[PDB]
Amino acid sequence: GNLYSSLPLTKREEVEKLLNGDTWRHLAGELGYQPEHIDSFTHEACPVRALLASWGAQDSATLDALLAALRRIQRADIVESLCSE
Repeated sequence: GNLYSSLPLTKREEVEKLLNGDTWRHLAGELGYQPEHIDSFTHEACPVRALLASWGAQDSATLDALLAALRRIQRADIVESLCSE
């Protein structure tokens, strides 16, 4: 689809509300980042902030990619918000 970082605005900060301080980890691994990066992402300024900047620099880091990895961990609650809210 379109990228995740394609949203340049505070709707991504509204994803810090959604991709909450737990399930983002689970997703991070399922998004092909090694566990060392998942750990460095909770050390970096905030996970979801440096996550949507860094994952959102990778090839097919589309909204529909992140949504798929979420729906794979059945965290479809975040996905349906991601769909709009």
